[PDB]
Amino acid sequence: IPKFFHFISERWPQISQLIDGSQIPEFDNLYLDMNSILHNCTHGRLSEEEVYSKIFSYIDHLFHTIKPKQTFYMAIDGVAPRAKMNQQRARRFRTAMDAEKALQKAFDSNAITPGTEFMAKLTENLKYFIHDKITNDTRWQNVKVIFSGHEVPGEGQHKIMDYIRAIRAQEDYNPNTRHCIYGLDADLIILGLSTHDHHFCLLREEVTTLETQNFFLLHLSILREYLALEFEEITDSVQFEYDFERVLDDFIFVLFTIGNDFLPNLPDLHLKKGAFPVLLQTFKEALQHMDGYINEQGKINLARFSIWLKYLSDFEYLNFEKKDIDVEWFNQQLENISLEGERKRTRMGKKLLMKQQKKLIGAVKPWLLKTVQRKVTSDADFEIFPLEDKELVRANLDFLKEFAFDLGLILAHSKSKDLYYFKLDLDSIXXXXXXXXXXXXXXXXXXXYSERFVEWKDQYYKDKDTDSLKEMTENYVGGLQWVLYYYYRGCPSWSWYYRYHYAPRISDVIKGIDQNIEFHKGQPFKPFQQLMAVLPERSKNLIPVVYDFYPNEVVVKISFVDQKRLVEAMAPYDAKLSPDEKKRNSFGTDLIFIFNPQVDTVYKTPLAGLFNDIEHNHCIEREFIPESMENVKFLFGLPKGAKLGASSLAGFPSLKTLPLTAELAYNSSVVFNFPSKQQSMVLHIQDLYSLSDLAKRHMGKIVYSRWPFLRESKLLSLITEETVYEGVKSGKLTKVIERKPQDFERKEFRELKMTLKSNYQRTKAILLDDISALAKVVPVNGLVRNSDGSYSKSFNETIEYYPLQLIVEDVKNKDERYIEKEPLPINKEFPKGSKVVFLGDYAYGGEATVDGYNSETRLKLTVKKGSLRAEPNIGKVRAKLDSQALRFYPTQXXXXXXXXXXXXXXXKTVADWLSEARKPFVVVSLESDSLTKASMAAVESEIIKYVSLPDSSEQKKLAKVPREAILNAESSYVLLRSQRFHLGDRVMYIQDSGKVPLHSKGTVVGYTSIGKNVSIQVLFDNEIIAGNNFGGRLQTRRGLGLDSSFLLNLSDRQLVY
Ligand SMILES: [Mn+2]
Repeated sequence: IPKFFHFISERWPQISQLIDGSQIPEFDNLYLDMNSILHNCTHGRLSEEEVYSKIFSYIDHLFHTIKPKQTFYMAIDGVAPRAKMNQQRARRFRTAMDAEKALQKAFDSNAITPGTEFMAKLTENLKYFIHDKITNDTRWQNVKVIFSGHEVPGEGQHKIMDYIRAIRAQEDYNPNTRHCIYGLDADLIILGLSTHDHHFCLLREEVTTLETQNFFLLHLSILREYLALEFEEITDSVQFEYDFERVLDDFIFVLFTIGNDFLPNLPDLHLKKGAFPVLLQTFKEALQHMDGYINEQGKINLARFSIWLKYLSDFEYLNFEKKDIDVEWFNQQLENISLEGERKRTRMGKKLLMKQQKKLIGAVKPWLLKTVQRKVTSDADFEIFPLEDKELVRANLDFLKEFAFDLGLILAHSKSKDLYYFKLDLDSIXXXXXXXXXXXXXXXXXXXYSERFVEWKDQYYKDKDTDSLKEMTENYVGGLQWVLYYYYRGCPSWSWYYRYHYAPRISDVIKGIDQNIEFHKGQPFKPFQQLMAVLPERSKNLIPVVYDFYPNEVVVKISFVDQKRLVEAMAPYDAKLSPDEKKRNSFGTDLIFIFNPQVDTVYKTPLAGLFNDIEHNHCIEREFIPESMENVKFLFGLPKGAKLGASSLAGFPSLKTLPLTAELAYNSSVVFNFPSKQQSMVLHIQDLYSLSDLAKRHMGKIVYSRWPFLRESKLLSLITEETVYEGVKSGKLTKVIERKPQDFERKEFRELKMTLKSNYQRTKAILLDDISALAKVVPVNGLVRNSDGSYSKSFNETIEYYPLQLIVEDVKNKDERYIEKEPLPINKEFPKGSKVVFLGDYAYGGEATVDGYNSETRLKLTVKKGSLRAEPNIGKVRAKLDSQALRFYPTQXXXXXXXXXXXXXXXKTVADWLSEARKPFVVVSLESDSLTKASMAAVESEIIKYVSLPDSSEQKKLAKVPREAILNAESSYVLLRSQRFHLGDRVMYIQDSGKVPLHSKGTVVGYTSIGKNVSIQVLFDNEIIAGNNFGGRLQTRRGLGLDSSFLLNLSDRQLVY
């Protein structure tokens, strides 16, 4: 939907988290919607090796970003239902056209469709990659890999949704399953929301090389929390039982109604002009003038939906009777609508009051006139008129008492106030037949579109007064219903479709709700028939060359295929296919891939270039995947005992952890590039209330920072305007020192507080109290081994500051990856047969196998020395060349700067001359440099020849080895990160998983620190299926940026002996 991510992002400004090598949450399941990848990898013709090189690299990249623990689910598009074939066929036709039109004059992308010759190979290739991976990447070895390829009918998106819905439907489903779906389509956010699984993210890529691309976790846990805040404002006004999950479901129907992939958009919604606030507002008001929800688990209530429609119709109508439409106009429309809802609900309430008022006189009259029929003499000699709605009595006491006064009555009660009633005011008194007339007079007293419009609408339908409109209309309304069912329950029909290119006017949808809608499940086309129902006589050559409905000229007003006419026109030519085409023109199954050490088979490669066979180390089988449905219902909404808010698993965000107040406002929030011109959910944070015992309680202990995304950190000091509380390790117990601030600390503190409060307002719509203190913290960056074999919390060296009000003391669910652990015995910490990294001079970085133990402190191993030849030399050589070739000086700045300041002065010149000079950009963080492009290539050439000199390996039985000559690279990310790296330094990939085969050497060509996280740029010895040429700088795929935790540095050996 057109501004949907943009609009959602600005309005609810904390929903998404940049992935930047800091810890992200653990996930149970990752689902890949892959079709965007295949496209994106087959443009920028390049070769099959290079093409699949990319795709493997992409799938692999996303798999390592998440590290799913249970299920990894890959999906490609099978044959779609008819509801999509017109657009499938419009898209496809535009590609063939644009190819011929553009490029050709001034690879056939359409091959990526099911049944195609390309796609039969793709499945052969991908399968190979999966097998290679499950054989060699340890991380890929404890998950279910499930491939649902193009052989199987349905959209990836939809196939994924059917899996999630099938597993959540069970009676043993983990209630707090952490879900992640990768994909570019904003719609996934809505499908995600549709599942009602709180612990759910979307892997996405930016929207303003692979290792330097930005990816985000969009967090549905906090989005839901924001949504709850969006709609809570009612709770008290709706005429049914308020339920957020049901509200959310209706908000989803509204979102599908606004846009979805199948029906065409309703005309003039004006999204890219700020109707969005208004459309929502529409829903908000509608929800209050209805008898229950619009959406019964995907079933639509048309009666209900037309109450919402009426608002949408007024919307259409008012905006026709406007000139241009802009934000200014929608902002004032938003106000008017709110004001109307307020007025309307006030009248509604006056009406209710008046009704109660009438029943009341209506019940009093006969008992009053009988009471006043008896003249007084000389209290219990009368009937009392009890009143029963105490709560409503109590809200109406001035009235009741004035009523009582007027009719000559008292409003009485009881000491315990459990009974109210009227009674004659007897203590207040003859032709007093004037009391009976005064009573009677008192009782009497209380008993008191446009036409230019229709035409302008008619001139729309003509362009692209009847009852074939009832037919259009009803097709559209049917559609909405097909869409919702599709998403909440599964494809309801392989054959339903919207038979028109355009949507009706909003104010007309009404004509089409007077229907009873059912569907017939049907069955999907065979591949080749779909192949024909889509594809133009311009990419005819992907269809088995053997075969109107196919223009050369064509909002794409491409004709709709007559299906009946088509299955038949092909069945002549049906029996003439190969055995491979009868293979391609059928359906497959989902496949499942398992790891099994006792499997040892040879897997042939369907690829050239850098790929080979998977040898005596091949370890996967494929199988058909079932699913096991039964007499099982789907589960709609949250599962029983699902943890939400402050009880969410670690890693996932929550607003519920602090105490706060939320309000929609024009906060000019700056989520992207310019300040939003619409309201944000502004968060007003409440201070928690000593400041001395606070310091004493938490100093040097673990407190939670980053609010929104609470991670553990250690509290270092507690700045204040006039006082610093510091932490000093006294050995065992760290204690608190209080002192006045130094001038720069008092400077920093004032400059910091002002900077935080406005950044939180401008960037996140968090309105802070005003900064009391300031917790200074460092975050937990892993675990780390101590001498005694124990493992304990490690911390990032970089100081961060947070207002104290955003500091949380504790959290129910703690990040398991950071539970400190006690020492272990040799045989458990390095079990017999375990594979390990040998430190120590014989083979620094050698593959080691634990054979047994000599002692209970010494162990014996087999160490493979992977090479008997000296490490190559150039990196080092070149590093010193560059540094000698480009000397730096202190102000009292590089020789190339000297030449630029001597060029500018000698020309006296400007200005553009300077902008011209600025073209070759050397723009990067402070500790991070590079080898000269020259050097880079010299390193490449001198490697290419090194890696073809004769060379051999060598093993050695070793014994009496002390535990610290060996390490588990697996669980030493911190140690490894702690290593210097310099340009030229020889390096080895040391990790049992990732994108480089174990033990590969390379040279460091340049480092790049994104603050705290270092990324080493490695020119590898051998080519790497996952690498690149560092954007031309190289001539082969030897290049890769990588995190230091993957690398042993062999030049500057920092862990030897
Ligand atoms: Mn979509």
